[PDB]
Amino acid sequence: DTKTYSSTFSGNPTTFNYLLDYYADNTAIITNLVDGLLENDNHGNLVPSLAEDWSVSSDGLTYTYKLRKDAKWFTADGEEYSPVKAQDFVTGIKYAVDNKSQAIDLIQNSIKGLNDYITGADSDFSKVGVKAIDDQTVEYTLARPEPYWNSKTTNSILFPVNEEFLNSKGKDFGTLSPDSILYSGPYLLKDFTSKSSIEYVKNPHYYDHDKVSIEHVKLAYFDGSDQELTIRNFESGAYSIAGVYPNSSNFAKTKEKYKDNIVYSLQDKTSWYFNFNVNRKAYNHTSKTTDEQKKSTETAVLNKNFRQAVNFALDRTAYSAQSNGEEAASKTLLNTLVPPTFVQVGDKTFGEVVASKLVNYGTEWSGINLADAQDAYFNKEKAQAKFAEAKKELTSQGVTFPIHLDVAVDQTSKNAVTGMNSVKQTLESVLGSDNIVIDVQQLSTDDFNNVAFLAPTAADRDYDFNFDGWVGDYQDPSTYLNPFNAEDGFYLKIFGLDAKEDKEKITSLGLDTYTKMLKDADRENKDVAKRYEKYAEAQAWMIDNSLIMSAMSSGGTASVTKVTPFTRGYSLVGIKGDGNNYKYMKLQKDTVTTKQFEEAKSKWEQESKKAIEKAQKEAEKHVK
Ligand SMILES: [Mg+2]
Repeated sequence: DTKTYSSTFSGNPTTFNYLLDYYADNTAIITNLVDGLLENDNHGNLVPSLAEDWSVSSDGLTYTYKLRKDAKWFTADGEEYSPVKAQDFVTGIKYAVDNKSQAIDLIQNSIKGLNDYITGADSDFSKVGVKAIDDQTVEYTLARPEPYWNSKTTNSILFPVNEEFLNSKGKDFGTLSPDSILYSGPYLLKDFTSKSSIEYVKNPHYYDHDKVSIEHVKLAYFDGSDQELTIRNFESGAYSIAGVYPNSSNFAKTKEKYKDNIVYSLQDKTSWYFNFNVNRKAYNHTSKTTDEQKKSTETAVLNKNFRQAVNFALDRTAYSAQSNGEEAASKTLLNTLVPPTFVQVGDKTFGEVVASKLVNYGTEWSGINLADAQDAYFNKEKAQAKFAEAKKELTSQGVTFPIHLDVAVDQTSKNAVTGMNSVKQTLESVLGSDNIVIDVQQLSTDDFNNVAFLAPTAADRDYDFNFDGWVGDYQDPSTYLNPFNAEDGFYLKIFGLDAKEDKEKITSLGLDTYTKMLKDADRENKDVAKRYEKYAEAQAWMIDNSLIMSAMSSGGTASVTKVTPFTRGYSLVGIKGDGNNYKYMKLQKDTVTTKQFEEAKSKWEQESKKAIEKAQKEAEKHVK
């Protein structure tokens, strides 16, 4: 049945409130249920969704969108509720800001007048830069140019909501009940039963129903156990797709029976990295026992040669092999914060341009290759030479060796313990345990969140280094680089740093240089090739200074599938461009072969690079 997608869901959905929530387990559902202004085609271009047309002013400050006449709201049973109107986009922003949406930073500094609204005693919302010119016309006025603004509209904080429905539901809006939202997307939510089932049905009156091929989507809850049985459901025809997991027991027969069908998904939008804490104050989780050890570690992590030595000794493949497969460990490798083909810079990839700038920082970077799916960094001799320089500098400063580094893990993630033990093993093998000792702090999930992700302030980060990630949310290198800026970077805290109190240490680390590189790049909003080259300078600075050490992406997982490759909508950012968007997806009767996938990927790489060209000039025609 090529009209029924049957699979599983393994996360715990918590809310359908697409305006206030941006958690992946929730957006994977509501992207099928609610449309925004734009969506993505299968090549990554922004294309019409609820908006059939759009324009931008010459100064880049005013975006206007024309809603299509048959954009409609439906209740979950499929009955028409009301046409979508431009005021619904005003309602959405006011509601998202008044209730402090998880995604508010996407718009707070972007829409004109919004930051003042969130701080006036009675700041009137009619001063905010979102307006319904008439029923079919929504107009956004921005506080500064944002060449990436349209890509933001694929995030659900920018989706519309009908005010009368919103007001009538009140506290019952956007729960886990299908009737707690209205539907404007390709599907209706026919069922949601917590920890058992999600079912979508194609909306036959959706404006783009003729483009929707999958009529039924059935997802069964997968609780993480008994991995050996979803392949059996693939063979029987009960499932359209089946993951192939190293943590399983039937692997042998699976890999070999499906050796010519196992395909790997594209690397997705989460950039994982290791980072240092260079301003540690919290020592509730340490194997160090003396003030002198803590002083030695604090001085070491401030030494750039020391951080680079760790960087060159961190074997990313061995870490990836523990969580994923050792065969497929290389599929997820990532060497930059900004994925190396995230944008093109003229004839070159972003990663090629970053490499050209990075070589200027030192002979240790000569020949560096930052491409995906290989480890750019690991190099024993480079690590040992860097450490020897660091040890001379640090000994001269009064430090005692070996340097002990604490890293915390959630002990309930088996991939996390085995992964960090691999990092300990490799670092100590390469640099020597008379030089460095990695002390893994196994913690409960609650304690692990308290030392890092949920640490109340920068001063509460309780580790010397950590493994962490960033999800990009708009189509510009700054989405990955801005969080680490020294004026107001949201993620300065992961380094233990606060912009005001640690201004001196921030300057001494060179982060003012990084921050000025980002400002200079953001200034370029007419020539994107020049804009992106300037962001490459900042990415190269970050790599050289090794406060962040890029490691891997998400995605890149093995499966057998009946999904015809490269037909679904696709994007690097937003929620309309991942494997959870069934609208453009097509199913086939026969299992995809590795050979078919290779030919489809080459065809897609040709057509995508070309269509992105035709799409840009296309956007030059929308400048009004
Ligand atoms: Mg039900």
